[PDB]
Amino acid sequence: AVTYPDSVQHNETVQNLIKSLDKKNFETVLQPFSEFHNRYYKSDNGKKSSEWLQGKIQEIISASGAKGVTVEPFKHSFPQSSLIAKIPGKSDKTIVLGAHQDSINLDSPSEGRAPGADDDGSGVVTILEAFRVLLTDEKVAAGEAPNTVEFHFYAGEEGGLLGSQDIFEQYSQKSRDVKAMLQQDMTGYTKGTTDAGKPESIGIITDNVDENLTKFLKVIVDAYCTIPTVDSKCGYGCSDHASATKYGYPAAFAFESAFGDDSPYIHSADDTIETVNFDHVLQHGRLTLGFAYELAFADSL
Ligand SMILES: *[C@@H]1O[C@H](CO)[C@@H](O[C@@H]2O[C@H](CO)[C@@H](O)[C@H](O)[C@H]2NC(C)=O)[C@H](O)[C@H]1NC(C)=O
Ligand SMILES: [Cl-]
Ligand SMILES: [Zn+2]
Ligand SMILES: [Zn+2]
Repeated sequence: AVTYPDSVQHNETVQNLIKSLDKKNFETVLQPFSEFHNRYYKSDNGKKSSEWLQGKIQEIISASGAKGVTVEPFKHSFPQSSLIAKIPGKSDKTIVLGAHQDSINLDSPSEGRAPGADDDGSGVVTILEAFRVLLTDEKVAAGEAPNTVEFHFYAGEEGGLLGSQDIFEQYSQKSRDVKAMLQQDMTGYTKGTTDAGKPESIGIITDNVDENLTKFLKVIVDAYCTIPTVDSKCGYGCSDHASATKYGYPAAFAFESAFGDDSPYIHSADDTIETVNFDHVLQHGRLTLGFAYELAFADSL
């Protein structure tokens, strides 16, 4: 059982970090990331895209001056490796931000074009940019936050959550102490919402998640985003948060829209960067920042 703050504790600090978010950084990474023919987890394509992503993560670390922050691959039985970046804090209580890094063309997995721009390139560059801004905080970069923060870039999600399955099963076996896990998977498609006359929102998924953490996630969005929430269910274990839930860890999941208004282009050649609304992924950047910072600095977790 894990419990959370009732209201945000660091509004001033987080609002100031939010000003350092740079909308252009999403596109600058997402454009070449989605130019891999696909990022299929069984393919040398997915191996190369994971290596490319690791270099982009490393560039941010080396640029940050954060001496103790690392990124390391996590090997699987398939060629594409997951990536775990760690910001060590004073305790081993760990906050995880997740996204998956593979893409797939369901009709032609090995050879088909799969730009995976919304699914899940949008979530990758969302948490990548929040990671960079988090490292501009001197306390975080010094290793001085109460809690440890990890950023997970899961391989093989399109095979059935295969990378996050390997990671959380190992974490569980080694008694890793994950106090919160936020998954972000598809953060850029708003056309489904606005086409129907609805206002742009953050979708909160309420199945296969922890009730207390999900309530905390709504607190984060109400404080640090400028668009409202909408609750939705997917009806199955639709992303890597379900791997955390499977091993008892508290997980939550923020989404681009109500589930029925999400991108109809996923898992095909049509999931392109032209479908992504970078003002919306900026809202997901704000919530990733606030979620990570508020929980990194919660002693009673
Ligand atoms: C977090 O801080 C922001 C300021 O950065 C607060 O927003 C301000 O609210 C007061 C109320 O009148 C005014 O100074 C401005 O209207 C707001 N400023 C901006 C830039 O929006 C915000 O209310 C705080 N939120 C929480 C939850 O504490
Ligand atoms: Cl999906
Ligand atoms: Zn996905
Ligand atoms: Zn998918």
